[PDB]
Amino acid sequence: MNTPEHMTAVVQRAVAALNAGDLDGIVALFADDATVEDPVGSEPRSGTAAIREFFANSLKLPLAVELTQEVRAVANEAAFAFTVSFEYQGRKTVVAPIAHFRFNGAGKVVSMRALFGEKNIHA
Amino acid sequence: MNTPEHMTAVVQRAVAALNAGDLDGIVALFADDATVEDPVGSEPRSGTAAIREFFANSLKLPLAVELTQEVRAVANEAAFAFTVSFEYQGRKTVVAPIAHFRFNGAGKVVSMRALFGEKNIHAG
Repeated sequence: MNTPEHMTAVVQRAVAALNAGDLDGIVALFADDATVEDPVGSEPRSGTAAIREFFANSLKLPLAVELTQEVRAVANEAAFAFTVSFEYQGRKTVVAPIAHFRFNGAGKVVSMRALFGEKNIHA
Repeated sequence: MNTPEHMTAVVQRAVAALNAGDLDGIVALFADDATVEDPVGSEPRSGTAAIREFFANSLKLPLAVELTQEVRAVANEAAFAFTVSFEYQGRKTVVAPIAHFRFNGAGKVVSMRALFGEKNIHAG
């Protein structure tokens, strides 16, 4: 059992870490056997390694990340809505997914699922 | 794989049917071998009859259901922020989950996992 407070605390640390470009910080919320599937329909990315590299390439550009609503948490899972904003060769993109976490006994995240399609990327 | 236009429409039908009390409305969107976890934590309800049972239980009082944001649709999946509101014995309640659908190739919803906690409910 995880406390909704704790699960919710992790989300922010994650959000803050994507904002801070803090790769060590984001990855250390993830179980050794954890997996990132982001966006959905990608083969899931299994293990600390692939997870680290996946967030490393997420950060090549500076990111602006914010929760657009209150985090939902019940049982061992977190869901939240958010925006990722960045600029590349003078063009701005705001991606707006819903992510989903599942936590294990030890407090860490064991799965991540970020759902978003073309209607969810904007300028 | 399914279309995000069809998936995004189906979330609008669902939500529309929960506002009009349309019980046949909401059920028809689901596969026969589908499951409803609402809230995440409880025992799944399985199959058209269990699914029906559940949604008639939800419509015991008039509901005000609305999408609070753009729907996310991809793969054969869709996620949607919403709020459910009702009044009982003077006591207004707002419930603000994040829902999730998974689909089959037939266009029908197989999984539904509504995910909300106590912090996502206000009553006064």
